[PDB]
Amino acid sequence: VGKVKVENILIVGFKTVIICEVLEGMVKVGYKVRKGKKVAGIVSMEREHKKVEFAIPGDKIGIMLEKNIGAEKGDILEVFIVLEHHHH
Ligand code: NI
Repeated sequence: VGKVKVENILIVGFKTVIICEVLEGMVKVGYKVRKGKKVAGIVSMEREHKKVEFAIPGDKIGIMLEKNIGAEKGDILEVFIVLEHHHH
């Protein structure tokens, strides 16, 4: 299971941003992040303050979620893959 480590929570005007380090696996817009019994989807991601689609172990990213899940500095959050049946 993918994992990210929370470094900080930012409040940027109308946005709540989780700054985290990718520890394991791939992390992609559309995947879910879980803390305890709270799960939310990733709506958007930034790396180096530039909008990105996915991130890999070693990346420091900012993520915005569909809803807040109580993320705090030091939390190791699990990342759930969400299948995208595009019918290619
Ligand atoms: Ni892509």
